[PDB]
Amino acid sequence: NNNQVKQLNAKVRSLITGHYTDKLKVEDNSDLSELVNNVNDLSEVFRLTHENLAQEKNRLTSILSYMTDGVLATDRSGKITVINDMAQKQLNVTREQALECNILDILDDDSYTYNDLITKTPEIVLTRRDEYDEFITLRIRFALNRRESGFISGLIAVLHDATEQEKEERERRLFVSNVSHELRTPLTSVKSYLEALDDGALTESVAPSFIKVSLDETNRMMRMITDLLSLSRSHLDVELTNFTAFMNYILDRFDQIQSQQSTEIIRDYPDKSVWIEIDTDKMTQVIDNILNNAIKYSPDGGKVTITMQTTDTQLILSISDQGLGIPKKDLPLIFDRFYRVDKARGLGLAIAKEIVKQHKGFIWANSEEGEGSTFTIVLP
Amino acid sequence: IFLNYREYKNNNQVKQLNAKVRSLITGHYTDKLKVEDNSDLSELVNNVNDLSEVFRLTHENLAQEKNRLTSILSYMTDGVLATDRSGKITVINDMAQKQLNVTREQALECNILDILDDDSYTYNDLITKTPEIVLTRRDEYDEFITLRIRFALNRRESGFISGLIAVLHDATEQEKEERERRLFVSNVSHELRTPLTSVKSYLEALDDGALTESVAPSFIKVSLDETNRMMRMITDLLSLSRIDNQTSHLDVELTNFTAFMNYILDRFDQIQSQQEIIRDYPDKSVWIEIDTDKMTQVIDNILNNAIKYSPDGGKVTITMQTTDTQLILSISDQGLGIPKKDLPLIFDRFYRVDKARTGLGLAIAKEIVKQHKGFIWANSEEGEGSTFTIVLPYE
Repeated sequence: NNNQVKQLNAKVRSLITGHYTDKLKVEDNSDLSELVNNVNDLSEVFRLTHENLAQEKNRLTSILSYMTDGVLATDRSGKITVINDMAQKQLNVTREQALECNILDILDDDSYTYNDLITKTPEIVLTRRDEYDEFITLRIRFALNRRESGFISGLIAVLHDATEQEKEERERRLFVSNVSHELRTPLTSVKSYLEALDDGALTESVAPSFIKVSLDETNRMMRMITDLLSLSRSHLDVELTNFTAFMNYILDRFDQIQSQQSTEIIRDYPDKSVWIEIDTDKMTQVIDNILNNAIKYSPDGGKVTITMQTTDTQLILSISDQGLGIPKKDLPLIFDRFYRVDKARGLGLAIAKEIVKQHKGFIWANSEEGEGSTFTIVLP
Repeated sequence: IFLNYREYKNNNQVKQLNAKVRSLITGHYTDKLKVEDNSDLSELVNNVNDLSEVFRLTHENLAQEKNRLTSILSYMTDGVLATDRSGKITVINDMAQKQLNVTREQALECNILDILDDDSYTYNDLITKTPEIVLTRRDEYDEFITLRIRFALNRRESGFISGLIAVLHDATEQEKEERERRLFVSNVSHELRTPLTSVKSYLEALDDGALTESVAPSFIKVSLDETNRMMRMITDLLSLSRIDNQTSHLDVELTNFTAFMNYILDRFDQIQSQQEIIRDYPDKSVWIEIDTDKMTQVIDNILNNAIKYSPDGGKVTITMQTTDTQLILSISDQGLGIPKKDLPLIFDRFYRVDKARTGLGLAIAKEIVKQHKGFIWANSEEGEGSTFTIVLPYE
């Protein structure tokens, strides 16, 4: 009695410090025994309601945890308040790192919390939040935490990883840029031949070949197409050919092309007869492009010097020009794949370098303003 | 005699206690009690007096968390829904109720397999956890939706498997872009290849043993004109490419559009006539910042369109007026016109009613206009004929 109060007092002090405890036994039908019964029943009742509350809260945070896409939410201000695992991985971040931070702290792309809360925007970030060169492209869409009153609790962003789709896009973008750039010169050749030859179809002293080199060129352009597609969706072939003859074919093409008619001189600096195993087509591609920008960059007429010499390291072919070529800012990048697409406005010749490397060859360049550019190709 | 009093006070304190605690068991909070300072019933009364505040504090905090989470998971942009070992939808948020045109109520009467006879089971959906795609109405008017649903493995606080978690992403616009871009590259291919296989089939006749005897000049004509078509096409394609890579940006300079137009149209009457009716309207200073190069691209292209659309009577009317917020340029021709079904389609790349000859051109025009923050569209009756209208900011 005096004791039962000590005991029950104890039980309740336990319940206070969060420590649950078994029921006390109802001794008599006393009036406080009713109180003992009531405290028992309370400890149990609130126990259930508690385990239940935590059960559902947990179910929620569980869903958010094992969820596939990334989710984060912020106060009206915009400091991160919630950020799930997935979002953490996508953004290269821990909950720790994230909670002292603000959505605007995403690559500092200069948009405002109010722009955000007004427009509930659907936009796309790009970052290397993944250690090495590996990148990730994330599409983040926003929504409001609006309460019934209209009050905005904060922001709710979902981040889908679209880092692949981005790729497939730059691949096809790439294909278009390529096919448009690479068909140019063969197309201009076929033009020049059929064009000059639209007057001079007779002159069988030239016409039989004319038609044939133009035919071979449109056939080259088709095998070109298939290649360029498969590049984002290549293949090599080789035969032994007379290389001086090669350069004379290739160069005679350009020669003809310039004879009509707007507004540069190229001199063969080989000698006569060099035999080497290569792919006619793809080598023609390489030389074609190198000559392309060689002429492109050359001011006032043209100093374009094709000088090729042979040794025991075999073929060493050089193409020299005027104008400028430096700095070492552009120099190293001009051979990298996505250059032509991701640029800021050089030329191309990545595919050139690659057709050279597939020949187990080397291809470098030196160039200085008001001196010109020299490209060099080394074949086995 | 005040011993009786003491008994009274105590028992009444205990009764008061049973009041408070019985009212706790029912989940209702009542005011603190009066301490018998200093009885030992004071200690108990005060203990319950605190216990209440405890239950309440904990419950309010936990509640706040649970509700933060709850709001986040429903007001979030994507469809979310959870299930149990069965697959029966246990959870579904706003966005998902919308994407699926259902209600939490009628939705929870559903199991996850309940879609278009999907042909997948829970027992093989938990293993693969792999995402896939459904196209469904589930939305209002003339429109249909497409959902990318990524499945995920749900679990408890213990290792055990709770059920499934599906996120549904309304990705119809994305899907649309993707599709049309694909068709774009496909087009570039077919479109360049077929002139090639054409010119190749000709030159191949001009060598296989038919070289320059009977139809030669005509084969050189065909082949030449065709390779020039491929030339122009590849030029257009380069331009569009620059536009797609956001490299091709504008260069604007405040110009008198009325004069610009006269220059351009003189230039045009020129470059045209060798082997058509051009009618001018403006006649007054219309100062507007444009990129003369690009804008000339546009106008020249639309004029050429007008031409490719006429028998010989042309009748191209350039008519351009100015409201207080816009310059309205319009190029009208009494030609064939355009099917109302091709009408919303003609500015598409490599889209042609029937060619018959490009073939982008019109696309470039639209894109440049859009670059000026303007608009352009077609109208047609098939008689009289098609007319294109461009809208540009101010003057």
